Amino acid sequence: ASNRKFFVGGNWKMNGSKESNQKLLKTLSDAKPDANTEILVAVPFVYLKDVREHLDKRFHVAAQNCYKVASGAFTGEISPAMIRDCGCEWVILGHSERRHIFGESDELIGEKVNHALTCGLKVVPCIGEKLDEREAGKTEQVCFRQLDAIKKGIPKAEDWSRVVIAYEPVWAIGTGKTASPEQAQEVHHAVRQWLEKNVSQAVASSLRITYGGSVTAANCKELAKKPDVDGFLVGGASLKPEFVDICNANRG
Amino acid sequence: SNRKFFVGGNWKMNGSKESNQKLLKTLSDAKPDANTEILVAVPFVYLKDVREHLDKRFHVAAQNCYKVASGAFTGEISPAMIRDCGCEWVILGHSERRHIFGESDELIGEKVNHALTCGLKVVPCIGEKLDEREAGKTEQVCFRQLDAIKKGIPKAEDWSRVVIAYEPVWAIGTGKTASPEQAQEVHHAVRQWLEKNVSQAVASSLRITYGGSVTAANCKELAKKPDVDGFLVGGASLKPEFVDICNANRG
Ligand SMILES: [Cl-]
Ligand SMILES: [Cl-]
Ligand SMILES: [Cl-]
Ligand SMILES: [Cl-]
Ligand SMILES: [Cl-]
Ligand code: NA
Ligand code: NA
Ligand code: NA
Ligand code: NA
Ligand code: NA
Ligand code: NA
Ligand code: NA
Ligand code: NA
Ligand code: NA
Ligand code: NA
Repeated sequence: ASNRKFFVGGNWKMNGSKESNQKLLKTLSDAKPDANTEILVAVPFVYLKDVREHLDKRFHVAAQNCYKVASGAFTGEISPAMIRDCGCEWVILGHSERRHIFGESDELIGEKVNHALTCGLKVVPCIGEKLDEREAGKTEQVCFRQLDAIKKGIPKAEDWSRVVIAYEPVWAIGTGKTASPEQAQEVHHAVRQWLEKNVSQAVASSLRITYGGSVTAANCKELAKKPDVDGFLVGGASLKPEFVDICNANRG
Repeated sequence: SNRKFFVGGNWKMNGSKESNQKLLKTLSDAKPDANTEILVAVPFVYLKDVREHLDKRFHVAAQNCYKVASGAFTGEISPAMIRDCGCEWVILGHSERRHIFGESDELIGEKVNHALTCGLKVVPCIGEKLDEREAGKTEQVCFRQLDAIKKGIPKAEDWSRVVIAYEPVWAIGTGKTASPEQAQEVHHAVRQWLEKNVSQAVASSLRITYGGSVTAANCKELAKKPDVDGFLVGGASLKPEFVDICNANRG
């Protein structure tokens, strides 16, 4: 086999306050979840510095987005340099909400991946297909196009060491469709085969491919057991006490 | 004029703990014109720290926000989060958000609605591009953008918490420099629009600020224009000359 460290990210999205953040982080920290699992929280920009100062170094802190240059005339945007200046080392890039609500292109995501890695951050690039794409038989076509753009952005092959991929079944998020652990495993296996052919066997065997569909305390252990599922990028559940149980998904 | 002069400095995507400390110490120590309202619009990651550092004499603004309090909008910041950082202002509809990030008139109106509902004060930005100005569409474009902002105002009293910024996008990064006369012409047209579409009371009280190229050399001549009630400054906001621009309405 290959032994990839399990990775659980909690994407708070546009949620949090000084008061609610303190309560969530105390619960997570006091619970001491599975020591063998890497744990990340992706928090709103306005709380990045305070969350990183409060939270023990065991836990990673990510920004939920960044732009593709260090500074300039981009009112409202945040750079990797500003994320590092807040003491944080991670960023989520190409999240389905950024792609499909805010219209971020594959090429823009590739340029953000390039700039973040150049500045020394670690990145969680997100991929995934919509319902119309899946129904038209374009799951691999869409995912491979998105992966091509991320690969083009990797400055040097060694930098894959700082990448965690998240697959989002957008076709299942906010449609009546539900993705099964079997459907998750099928896509993750296809992504790993893509990495083997287009990057290297060494990168394919070491890279964490995490699942960004609906993850609950009730389904997390069955997903974790799948051989090509190396963890999660959790949405709504990341704000809830069940995030601790999801962090323990790979424990036994 | 009985409209209080208003000078905003938009840092855009610029700042660090170190550079911010130097800029804010210089601004604070300079004690610029106490009769002028001064705002700094800073990157989200520094909002809380800038508001804690700066005396209440200064306003601190976010550079953007979204149109609901919470939800599944990875990367977005709400008015509730801006208030939670101790800040009371937000810039909305900046030319960069409209023309680089594709924010629609309708979205800007919804953001204005949500920010005002949550108790923030707002700086909605309007302005026409070069192709629009050359086609004689300056007023058509500005009035379309103002219609969408007005649709977002929850109740007429809420204009008390609005400062409009006119950005001559046609002049920003086309190499062209807009004259104080060209600024005054647009500001007068916007004030007449407010008189007809809102009220004479709002038209006479609302600050219409200029967001074109403002320098130490042109700021006093712009300030003296009867319908120019201050500035939304870009690059100069990071420089010592921002203090001179804050003093534009003196003498
Ligand atoms: Cl970190
Ligand atoms: Cl490669
Ligand atoms: Cl404030
Ligand atoms: Cl009104
Ligand atoms: Cl009237
Ligand atoms: Na790695
Ligand atoms: Na669903
Ligand atoms: Na493989
Ligand atoms: Na299941
Ligand atoms: Na697994
Ligand atoms: Na303060
Ligand atoms: Na009223
Ligand atoms: Na009023
Ligand atoms: Na210019
Ligand atoms: Na004036």
